[PDB]
Amino acid sequence: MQIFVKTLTGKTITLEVEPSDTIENVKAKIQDKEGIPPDQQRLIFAGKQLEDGRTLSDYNIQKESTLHLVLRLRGG
Amino acid sequence: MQIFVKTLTGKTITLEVEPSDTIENVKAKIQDKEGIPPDQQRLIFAGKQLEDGRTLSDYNIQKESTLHLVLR
Repeated sequence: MQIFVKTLTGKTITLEVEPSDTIENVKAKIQDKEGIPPDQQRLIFAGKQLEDGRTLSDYNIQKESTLHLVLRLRGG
Repeated sequence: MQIFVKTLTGKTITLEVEPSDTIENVKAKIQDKEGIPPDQQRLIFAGKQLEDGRTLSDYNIQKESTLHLVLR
């Protein structure tokens, strides 16, 4: 089922995610298509900035979900 | 006001910086001085890596402050 992870300036990562899916697994599915490693991926979804080892169900991530992706040191 | 932007790799970049300096403005002065372009640089203060458009005044990076520059 699809999620729309939106990387800052508009780079929208369309991902096919599982009914079993997990957040470091979703980070691996981004580390494919976008090439971004897991520290450099800071996800944000519904009240929460996201971690690494959680499920999609934990955060309430479902079909056609907009997540946001923040890229590490966004400057500095 | 004088700060010491070190690298971990030996070097000390001694800079006269402003209270108005944002980090990319300091990175531009490091580009001038040592030839390094902006988002190749990452500034550490103590053990925290910095955000961009925040000032040296915001971070409390005053005179004699040792920063650590890494590249990534």
